[PDB]
Amino acid sequence: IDPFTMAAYTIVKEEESPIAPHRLFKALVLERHQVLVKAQPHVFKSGEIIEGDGGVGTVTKITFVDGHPLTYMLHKFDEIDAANFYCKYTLFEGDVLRDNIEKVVYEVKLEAVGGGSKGKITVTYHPKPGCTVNEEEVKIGEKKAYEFYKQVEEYLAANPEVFA
Ligand SMILES: COc1ccc2[nH]cc(CCNC(C)=O)c2c1
Ligand SMILES: COc1ccc2[nH]cc(CCNC(C)=O)c2c1
Ligand code: NA
Ligand code: NA
Ligand code: NA
Repeated sequence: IDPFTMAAYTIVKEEESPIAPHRLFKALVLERHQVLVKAQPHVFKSGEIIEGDGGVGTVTKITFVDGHPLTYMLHKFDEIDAANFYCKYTLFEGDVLRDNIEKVVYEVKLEAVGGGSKGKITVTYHPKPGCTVNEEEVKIGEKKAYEFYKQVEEYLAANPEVFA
């Protein structure tokens, strides 16, 4: 990428759901660390806030089960506007970043539409300088994120009290 110092690569996705936005904002953003463990206990050992109160500045730690190739991830809540279902958060540490990635930055913005939602999600990979993004790992991340979203949607539809 010379003469550049660094690069950033972005995926933009738009989605629609029958789940109301405040419920998705909790399940998929603010309490994702908890919900991953509930949804996929054979993959995730634990998910915990290790700094902060659940608003801006929070750091979470998600730990995979010992048998899984991956070990842990740290995310930081960089910006939250909960009234308007906006969050920016960053995956800044963990062996899911492999050798090549410095951080992944996520932006989520939801809106209410009838009894459901629409959302825009923006995922930006920041390779370390001199390193290249691995397309395989990006596509796995995307597929797993989508699968998890669908699991959450199904559970929330079936259990209206959750995150109500
Ligand atoms: C969404 O939940 C899952 C479930 C199973 C999984 N396996 C491996 C990953 C990590 C995927 N990479 C990133 C950057 O997310 C994963 C995530
Ligand atoms: C307890 O709270 C929650 C909250 C959000 C959730 N999403 C998913 C599940 C679990 C069940 N899912 C399956 C079998 O696919 C879940 C539980
Ligand atoms: Na959908
Ligand atoms: Na592991
Ligand atoms: Na992704």
